[PDB]
Amino acid sequence: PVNLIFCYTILQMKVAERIMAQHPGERFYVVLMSENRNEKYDYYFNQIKDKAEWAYFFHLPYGLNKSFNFIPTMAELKVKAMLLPKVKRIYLASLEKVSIAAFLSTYPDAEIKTFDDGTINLIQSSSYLGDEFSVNGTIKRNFARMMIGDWSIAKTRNASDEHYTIFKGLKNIMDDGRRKMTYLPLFDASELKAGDETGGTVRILLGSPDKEMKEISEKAAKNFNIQYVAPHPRQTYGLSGVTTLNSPYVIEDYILREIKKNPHTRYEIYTFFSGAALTMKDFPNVHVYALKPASLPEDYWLKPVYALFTQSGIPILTFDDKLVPR
Amino acid sequence: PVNLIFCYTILQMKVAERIMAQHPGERFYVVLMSENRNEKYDYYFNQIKDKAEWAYFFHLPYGLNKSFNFIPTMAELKVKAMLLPKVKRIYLASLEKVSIAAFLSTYPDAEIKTFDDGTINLIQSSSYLGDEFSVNGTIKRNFARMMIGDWSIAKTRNASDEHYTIFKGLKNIMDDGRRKMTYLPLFDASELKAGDETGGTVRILLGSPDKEMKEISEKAAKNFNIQYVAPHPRQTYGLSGVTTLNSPYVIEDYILREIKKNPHTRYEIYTFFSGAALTMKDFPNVHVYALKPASLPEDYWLKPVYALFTQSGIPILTFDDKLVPR
Ligand SMILES: Nc1ccn([C@@H]2O[C@H](COP(=O)(O)O)[C@@H](O)[C@H]2O)c(=O)n1
Ligand SMILES: Nc1ccn([C@@H]2O[C@H](COP(=O)(O)O)[C@@H](O)[C@H]2O)c(=O)n1
Repeated sequence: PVNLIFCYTILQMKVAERIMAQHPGERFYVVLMSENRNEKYDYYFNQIKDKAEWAYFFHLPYGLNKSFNFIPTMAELKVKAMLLPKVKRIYLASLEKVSIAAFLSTYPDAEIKTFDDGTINLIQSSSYLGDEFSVNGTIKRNFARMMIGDWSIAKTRNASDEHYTIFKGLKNIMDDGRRKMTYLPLFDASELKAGDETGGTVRILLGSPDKEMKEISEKAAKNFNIQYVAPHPRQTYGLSGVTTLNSPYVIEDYILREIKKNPHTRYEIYTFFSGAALTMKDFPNVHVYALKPASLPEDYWLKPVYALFTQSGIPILTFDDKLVPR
Repeated sequence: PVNLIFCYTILQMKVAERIMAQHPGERFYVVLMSENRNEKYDYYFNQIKDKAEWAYFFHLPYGLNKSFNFIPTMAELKVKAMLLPKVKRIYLASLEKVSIAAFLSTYPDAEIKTFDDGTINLIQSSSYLGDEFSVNGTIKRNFARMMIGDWSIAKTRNASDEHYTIFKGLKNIMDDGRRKMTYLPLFDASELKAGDETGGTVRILLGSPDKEMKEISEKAAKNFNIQYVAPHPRQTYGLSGVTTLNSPYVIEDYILREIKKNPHTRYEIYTFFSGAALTMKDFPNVHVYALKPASLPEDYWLKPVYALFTQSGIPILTFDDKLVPR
């Protein structure tokens, strides 16, 4: 049970020290946010870093703060004023209307437009009222409560007149009658000259970013005879007995480049319900399968996941991972 | 006249590229905010950085984001939940209630307390209605408008029950009847054993953080025979013909240490209206003078500055800088 202290000046750090010294029995995490760093800032930061359970120094880009902690001279006012970019329009993910609300408010005349955060935009508002999310005190209830509040603020504050979605024919939580919905297809699969699948079959597993899925992933590769794994961008551990594809690309861009080079190859993509199944479903010579390991509870994935996959015509394969050695 | 784009994922960067490519005649500044960095993130960031007029990659500390751009598994939900510190209380500068509003809202049950941002807290609410600030279209009007809105949100949203001020006997803008006001004296000048000023006189100029004040500062040093300059923590240029004090301390802490070592020395502090005049006024053997250079317009400092200095018994010296060579 901790106390937070946020500072953006040296004198504020000195106030933080006095507050901490008067509460010697309490835990403190202290964050300094500053556009300046030098031995004076460091000296006082290190003093706090010595007294606090945890301390972090965010070293910000110059000019982010349009107000003033001190009383400005006309010259300081004039410099700040004419430093400030003129902003006609802001584009951001729909939930960044929540997390960067405060910054949006400083450009009330800017036109605002949003785009999908990710597959979180595919859960419609009613689903958060589902029984799955209505046991009190559960992690699932708190998640839904958080999401209901965030979508409400994203939809009703700082009016934005347009929303870009990358998902064709799937209802968006941002489709609420307050804005224009625009389909923006990310991936051009038109110029590939794909032909009949008369070459080999290449099987790729989509890596999970979660280390706990490691054993189930290795078993999937063995079970379905998958030679390759495309690691998740946030994935940080390795799979054994599978060849890892090392590439700067995300899987969709990697696969487009492969289809063009290999227009007769059958590509099969195996995934524990990755959003990539939804962006790739209509790529030529690409065949996507979701894997549902039997050793996981049925509710390991939220119910809207299963509905979205079957609505998208993606097969869901029950995989008896416990029948696979190691 | 620019467009801003805020992204926190790779697919969002790919949406940003499509938006930019459809607006080839427009200017774009693009900000990526991410807890992850690797060759996939870098690859797509560099693509944007090549197409945008300006791009910045804020590499955030892990765990700052409590929501999800993708639909979470029960395991992802559980990990996030039990990563999250339990927060009983948050302390921040009064105007950080504005700039970190969004983060405060994620701890609605936390007790909130504030402290002064700096001398900006000494301008009372009525002064922002002064004639000085009511010419339309002026930089001074826009400043006051911004400040009226920010103080209103700091006072009336995210209720905070206490405010710490470091200034004794000066009315705080946060003294609005909604909170307890607490005087928190930063500086202990009790154990110094200062005696009669029977030694020499040491004169120190407070450096200005603004490069344009350089010539006026050098002239002050010559005019008043000031041997030393204590540079402002944000000060980044040098003064010629004056000895610069190089120290990790801010001036108040430096001066306390000097009085204790030199209990018979007279210290005189000369300043272009630094907030340090207000924190130091009652230090023993410390004599503060504000300098008002004749070559600057009378309204170079805002009127509340002059009133606060004279209310604090700090002499204001008219300095005819144009009468000083070089
Ligand atoms: N193994 C994986 C999984 C996801 N991804 C990328 O991450 C994007 C988001 O996937 P998720 O919603 O599963 O996190 C996918 O559309 C794809 O571009 C990838 O490149 N490789
Ligand atoms: N030349 C200066 C000016 C200010 N300062 C520090 O900066 C604090 C804030 O000063 P201003 O409000 O002028 O920016 C002062 O109280 C003092 O601690 C300093 O150490 N040396």
